[PDB]
Amino acid sequence: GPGMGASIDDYSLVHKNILHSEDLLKYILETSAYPREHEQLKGLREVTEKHEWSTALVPADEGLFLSMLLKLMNAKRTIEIGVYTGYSLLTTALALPEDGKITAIDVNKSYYEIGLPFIQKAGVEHKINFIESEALPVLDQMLEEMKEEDLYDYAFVDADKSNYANYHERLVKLVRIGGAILYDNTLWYGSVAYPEYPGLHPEEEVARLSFRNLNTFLAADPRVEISQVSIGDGVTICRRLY
Amino acid sequence: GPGMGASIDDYSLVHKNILHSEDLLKYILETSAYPREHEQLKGLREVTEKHEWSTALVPADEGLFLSMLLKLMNAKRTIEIGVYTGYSLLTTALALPEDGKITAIDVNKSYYEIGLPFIQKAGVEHKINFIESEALPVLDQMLEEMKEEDLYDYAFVDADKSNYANYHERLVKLVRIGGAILYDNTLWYGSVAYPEYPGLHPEEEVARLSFRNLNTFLAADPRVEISQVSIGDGVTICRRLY
Ligand SMILES: Nc1ncnc2c1ncn2[C@@H]1O[C@H](CSCC[C@H](N)C(=O)O)[C@@H](O)[C@H]1O
Ligand SMILES: Nc1ncnc2c1ncn2[C@@H]1O[C@H](CSCC[C@H](N)C(=O)O)[C@@H](O)[C@H]1O
Ligand SMILES: [Mg+2]
Ligand SMILES: [Mg+2]
Repeated sequence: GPGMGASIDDYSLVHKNILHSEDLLKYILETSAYPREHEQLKGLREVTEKHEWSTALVPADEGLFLSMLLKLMNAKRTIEIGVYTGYSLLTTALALPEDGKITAIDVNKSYYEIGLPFIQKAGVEHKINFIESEALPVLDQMLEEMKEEDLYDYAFVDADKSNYANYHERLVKLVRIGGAILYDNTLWYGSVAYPEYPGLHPEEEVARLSFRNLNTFLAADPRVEISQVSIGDGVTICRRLY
Repeated sequence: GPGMGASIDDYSLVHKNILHSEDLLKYILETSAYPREHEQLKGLREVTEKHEWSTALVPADEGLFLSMLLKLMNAKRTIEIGVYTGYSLLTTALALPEDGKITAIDVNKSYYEIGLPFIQKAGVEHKINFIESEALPVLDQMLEEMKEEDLYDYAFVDADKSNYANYHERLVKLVRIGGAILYDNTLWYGSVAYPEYPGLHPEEEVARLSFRNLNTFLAADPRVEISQVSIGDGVTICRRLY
């Protein structure tokens, strides 16, 4: 994957869309996303499109959806898990107020440095505390020091696909009651729709099975309300009830 | 359409899906929507599926998305434009707090009375002020009588598909700053993706062109931020800026 393991040349699902045609996706992006995309998000996206792991990039229509959610819920303190070149992170930082704060976590700071010049030109780096680490230890350590008054409003989870369930057990305690936890890529290119799905790299199959298990679990987890949204590669929004 | 004019026999787009496969939509509904769908929403949906205008029903995964937005933005006073049998209306009434208030508007009260037993059994009918009328005169009268402190938090727009642009001009004044206006069906069965589209009957084609114009207009409208979401048949979330 992006952070470790096999390279992109052996993956299979890279170019698969969940929408019914390339034309429909292109219509959405050209009509409703690109005209509303910040100049620095455009720049970060265009440089990322040339990178070997560009398939991992959060797309422009999903980005505006994340921004909309952040603004509607008046988020101020957030956590961003799985940064890559920083498209979703820059989206969050642009949406938050001037005194908003983001804890951003990625195992690979070199990816972050691809997009960091655009984050800086947007004038929002001051909102970001970037931590280079596997996410799980950071979440474990936040749990030990987290005060109820410091709980996050919003968490975007987009790191090791096979580890979402472990992230969830920490995050339901790190976001406030009424706060949002978003799991990215929960339809896994549409491959979750079937018990079996041939032609996958072993890492893709691990992630596919993980999402099928996670989707079933979140739908029955009494601690949250959920909405799985067929935007991008699928995004499951969770809202903490207690 | 459901409110006036052509019968469903004319309509050419009813069996289209914006997602790549029926199996993926079925997966979303069975895994993430139906287990979280209120029993009275299920009953209302199942009786509506047998109705002649079933194609116009808001789907269950979109419903949970509306509920999620309502709760995340802490909405308390809303307006529902285009009720039909009441699926999105019952969704809203269940999502709002006990003292939440909905102004619901539809030209056909007989559709509303199909869903009314389920709304009553859900115990949330007290939140709903139903007005049998075309929407525009009601909205215009609201603008005459509205005060700054009675602005709506949220509007769901799902009525005459050829007239959304006229609704928008009232609703950008009726919803509070920071409030949400949602336009339903903005991808119109995917048919907006092409300038010309074959074999539609006049009403479907008028609506298709209305949505192409609307999508372009909303993307350029400085009064709002937008996010067009590929859920259901397309939902465009607008957030009032000034
Ligand atoms: N165990 C782990 N802990 C933290 N980050 C991890 C991780 N395993 C993989 N990652 C990181 O997760 C990222 C997934 S791609 C994230 C995409 C990004 N959200 C966007 O907006 O485009 C990669 O950068 C990868 O380095
Ligand atoms: N001019 C108008 N003013 C108010 N309602 C109208 C209208 N023209 C059509 N309608 C109504 O708009 C509805 C569209 S279908 C609405 C679906 C509904 N929101 C759901 O949750 O499933 C129909 O009930 C129709 O009667
Ligand atoms: Mg992702
Ligand atoms: Mg509709």
